[PDB]
Amino acid sequence: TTTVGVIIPDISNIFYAELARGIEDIATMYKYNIILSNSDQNQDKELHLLNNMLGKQVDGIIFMSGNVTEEHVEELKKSPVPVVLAASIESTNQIPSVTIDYEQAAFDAVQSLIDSGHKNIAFVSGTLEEPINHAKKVKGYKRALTESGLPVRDSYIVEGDYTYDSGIEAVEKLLEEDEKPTAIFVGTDEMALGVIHGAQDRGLNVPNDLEIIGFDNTRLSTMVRPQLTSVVQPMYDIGAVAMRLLTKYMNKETVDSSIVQLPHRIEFRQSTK
Amino acid sequence: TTTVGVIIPDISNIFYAELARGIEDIATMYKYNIILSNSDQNQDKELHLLNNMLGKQVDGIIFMSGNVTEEHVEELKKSPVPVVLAASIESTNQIPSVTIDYEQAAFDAVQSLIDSGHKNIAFVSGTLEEPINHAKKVKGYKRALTESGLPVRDSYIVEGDYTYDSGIEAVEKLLEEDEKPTAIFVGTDEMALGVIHGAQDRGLNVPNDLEIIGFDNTRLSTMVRPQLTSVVQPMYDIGAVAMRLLTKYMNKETVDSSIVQLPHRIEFRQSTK
Repeated sequence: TTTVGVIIPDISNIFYAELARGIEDIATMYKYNIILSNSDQNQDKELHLLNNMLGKQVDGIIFMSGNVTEEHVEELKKSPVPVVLAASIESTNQIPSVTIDYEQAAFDAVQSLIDSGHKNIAFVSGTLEEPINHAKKVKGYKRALTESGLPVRDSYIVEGDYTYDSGIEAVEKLLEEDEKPTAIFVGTDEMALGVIHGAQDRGLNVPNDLEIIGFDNTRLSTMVRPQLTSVVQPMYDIGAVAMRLLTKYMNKETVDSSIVQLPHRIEFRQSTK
Repeated sequence: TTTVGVIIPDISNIFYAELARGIEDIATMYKYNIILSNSDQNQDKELHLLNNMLGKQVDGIIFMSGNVTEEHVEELKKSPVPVVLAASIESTNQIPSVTIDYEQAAFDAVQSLIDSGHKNIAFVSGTLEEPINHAKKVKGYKRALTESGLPVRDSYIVEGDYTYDSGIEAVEKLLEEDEKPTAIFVGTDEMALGVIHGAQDRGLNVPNDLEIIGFDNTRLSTMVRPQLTSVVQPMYDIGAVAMRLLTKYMNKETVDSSIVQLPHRIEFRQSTK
């Protein structure tokens, strides 16, 4: 029989949680047995999980993390069993990875903010260190302002950390600036509920005083008020392809396209005029 | 070396994830390895999973579920490695467990409302089939009422399904009652969070208009406006004390008690007075 192993950053964190559920759902389709494991997002535990999973002998690994290092693409290269990344980037493009066009998405995201007539837009993203941010999402966000004749302010990109509280912190200062960012884009639902509450905890009204678009599209996007607009990341699908992609790599077959991208979109809601 | 394996019903369920994410914090202290599993909250996929944990020679098992039936103890009563329950109940008391006095916790909560004045307290509970509700949770709420000489109105106990939406349906259903509740006690942070929203979307204000009390004290409790007043459940302790017992059982040593209960408390927030 076959038992695949998934490994994520925060078993709690709604996104990896939901995503993980999907794999469960999809594994019950195939007749696979899922094995989860946490890394709290520190390479060591990640790299050692590559060893704990093998020692617990599992057919394939569905790796997950907002940061894949040089040592990963390397240590993982000789990994005993097949492995495909899920919803995660790997700048070297050597590792199999099924995801979305984060870069483009960030763009749809702020082109509509301009469709609305917003001129100076701000950006609250996770830790700039990680790849998805500094080289995919920030870019898409500049793609727009730059292409759509609009000064790329530097004070309009704020250092985040994925904490609802952190989110709250970003908007405090974004409101400090002489210019009032009448439209913020936040690369995460978690932080969005932070931004939304922050501007409200201070008196501003969303979306009549400050638009807000987030990422992931999680249950958290319908649990705010105004319900939040999130870029939709095809959860079930990502997990869905990622699984048959692996099934292929475990059947020692050939993968024509190893780095697959799925289509994204933007669900609009009461958090935007 | 020692790999303890925990079985959770819904890896997304903010509470169970928030608990299992803490177990792992207890994991590093005790030097153990954690392998997470998922049953999806339903029967069939639990006997099975339990069988998959046994084949991986894990040194022990920490189980979590919405309901533990006769069918269940039947196999956990004769299982390879040891097993202990966490924030979960089983009527017979055959198998171990570390929990809190739910009935009393419910009681305490609604009482708090009673001591505020409220004479009309509604209770939005999760699945009634599950004994942690119809046997404890409700049992408690009704008690607190009868005891303060307040009537127990059949129509004031609305059942949900743990989702944020059933929370919304619940308030909506309740606010149509000829005699409207002044305070609601919701059996879950998710639902409670949905309850406020429903109420708020209908023009009511929390707390001033409707007063509501959650349960679990997850992270959601501070990701809403107003911040939810919830019944605190000692996340860590439940994790630690359970590992203590398991360790005793794995090292095959005599345990002073098989069923343990931990003290609860209430984190009064802005969602109430």
